[PDB]
Amino acid sequence: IEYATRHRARSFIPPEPGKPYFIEKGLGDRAHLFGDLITIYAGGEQTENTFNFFTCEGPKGEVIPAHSHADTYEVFYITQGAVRLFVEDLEGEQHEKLLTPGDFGFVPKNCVHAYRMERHHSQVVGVAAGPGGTFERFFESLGTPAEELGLPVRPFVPEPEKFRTVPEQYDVRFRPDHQWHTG
Amino acid sequence: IEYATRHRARSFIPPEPGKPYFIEKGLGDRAHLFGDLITIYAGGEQTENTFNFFTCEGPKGEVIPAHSHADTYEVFYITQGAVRLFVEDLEGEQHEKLLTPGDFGFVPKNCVHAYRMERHHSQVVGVAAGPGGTFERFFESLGTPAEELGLPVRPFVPEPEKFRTVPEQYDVRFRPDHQWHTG
Ligand SMILES: O=c1c(O)c(-c2ccc(O)c(O)c2)oc2cc(O)cc(O)c12
Ligand SMILES: O=c1c(O)c(-c2ccc(O)c(O)c2)oc2cc(O)cc(O)c12
Ligand code: NI
Ligand code: NI
Repeated sequence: IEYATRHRARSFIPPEPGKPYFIEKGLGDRAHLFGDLITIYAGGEQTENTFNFFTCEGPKGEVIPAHSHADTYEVFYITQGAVRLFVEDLEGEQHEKLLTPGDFGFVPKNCVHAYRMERHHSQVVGVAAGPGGTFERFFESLGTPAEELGLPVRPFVPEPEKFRTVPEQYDVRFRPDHQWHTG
Repeated sequence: IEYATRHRARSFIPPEPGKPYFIEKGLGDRAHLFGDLITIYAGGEQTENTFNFFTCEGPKGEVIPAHSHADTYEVFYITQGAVRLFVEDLEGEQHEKLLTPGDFGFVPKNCVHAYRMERHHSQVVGVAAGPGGTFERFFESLGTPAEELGLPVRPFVPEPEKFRTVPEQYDVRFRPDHQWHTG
């Protein structure tokens, strides 16, 4: 049931748009980025570039790098574990909430955010899209695509140069110095 | 905190875009259609009409009426129970798969589809959008908005005049003529 695409020599996402398809649990296109596994079930080529659908799952760990997107809206829908989401609104106040499976978090464009996984193997459902396309392939770009199944045994830490060549390709703006005012 | 919006007197989706928000499990805008509960956590007003985010849960039931979307792509991502997805491709080849939690189904536009829920209280995470915009307010339109939590105690059966008016507003082609071979 395997295809070959511009993204993977082995994929369960067909290369031709307008094709119905199913993908079993965990078999979307995969990518590592630090301790986490990102799995892509649908990309821009599936939806005339209107949206995507992916999951992000990883071990108990520290708050990911603060960042924003300018033309992209994000969804955080927890399916496993517990994840803490940090958002900063346009005015400037910062809110956090431990999101348990079934809970939902929305981060609008130009809003600074970050998430922390507070249970082992937590999992988040994600959508990331907007006016100027979908940004699913960001993860395998900054990080690495992976043929392995499961969590990375060891974090994939990108060499620092990736943090420049990529942000000007994937609508993402890191804020290496950021604060979080709530604990 | 509850807001008033153009869709609900009481809602956890803010009325104004650019505002980040959290919603607790089950507390999105709710709708009933047949025996199914649809819960909206994000609509077009949140993402500049690019995408939405909703869940669909219901009792073990019959196959929903077969239908198609001219300009809308559908995600089926199963979170509870098990859901059998029926799709017909553009070339007339029908396809059937039982989707268990973590499995993913994709229905591209113009593809005739229908789902059957095969465990009590199965749950599907959906996204329905395309070039034309987002689809979410369809369910409360064909069916009804709902203030209660939990599954409809008894199914909401829309008037046949709703079956005529709604497609003129939402992007749904009902197919009472369609036969599913696969089985
Ligand atoms: O930029 C990032 C981003 O957008 C997401 C993300 C994850 C899950 C979602 O559901 C979502 O909408 C977004 O994760 C990240 C994880 C990192 O380690 C580093 C990042 O830069 C991002
Ligand atoms: O047209 C319909 C539709 O699209 C969906 C749906 C459900 C879950 C999803 O995840 C999704 O993307 C779509 O349900 C329906 C249920 C009905 O009783 C009648 C319908 O006409 C639809
Ligand atoms: Ni982000
Ligand atoms: Ni449909």
